[PDB]
Amino acid sequence: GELKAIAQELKAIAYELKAIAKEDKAIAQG
Amino acid sequence: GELKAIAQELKAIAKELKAIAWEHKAIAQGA
Amino acid sequence: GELKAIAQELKAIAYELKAIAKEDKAIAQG
Amino acid sequence: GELKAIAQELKAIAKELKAIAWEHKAIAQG
Amino acid sequence: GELKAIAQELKAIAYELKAIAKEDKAIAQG
Amino acid sequence: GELKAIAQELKAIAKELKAIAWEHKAIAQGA
Repeated sequence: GELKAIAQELKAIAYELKAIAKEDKAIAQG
Repeated sequence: GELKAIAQELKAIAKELKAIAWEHKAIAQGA
Repeated sequence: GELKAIAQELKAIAYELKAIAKEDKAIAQG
Repeated sequence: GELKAIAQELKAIAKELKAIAWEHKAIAQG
Repeated sequence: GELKAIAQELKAIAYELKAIAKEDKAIAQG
Repeated sequence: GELKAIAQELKAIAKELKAIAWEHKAIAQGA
């Protein structure tokens, strides 16, 4: 279904943000 | 319900942005 | 309702982006 | 209507992102 | 259509993120 | 339909965010 496809894209977005939070903590450490 | 799944992923997104906001404050304030 | 729950999460998201903009402005003006 | 409310929150999100991009352009340049 | 309006706001969001990606690449590329 | 168009735009947003993550990794590690 299209609603599930929307939820799946939001999941993907959540994980790109996890990567960004990871890197930014690295930057705030260095 | 997939509408509830969508709300849940948006909640997750909010949480990550809050983490990012925290690190940006660190950078701003000298950490 | 579930539609309102989605709107509320998008409000939370706007709120956090507002925080990030604030911090990035302080960084940029420093 | 809650669909409208969702559109409005997306508007707010795009607004905050435009501010963030502004600040990052400043960092980039100066 | 309110669904159309949602898609349009999402398109605006993608646009601003594109801008932020360009600026952050510049910040990194030097 | 518009539900598909919405999933479309979300996909594009995830793409942009992936790019951002990579740039930030460069910054984090110098490049």
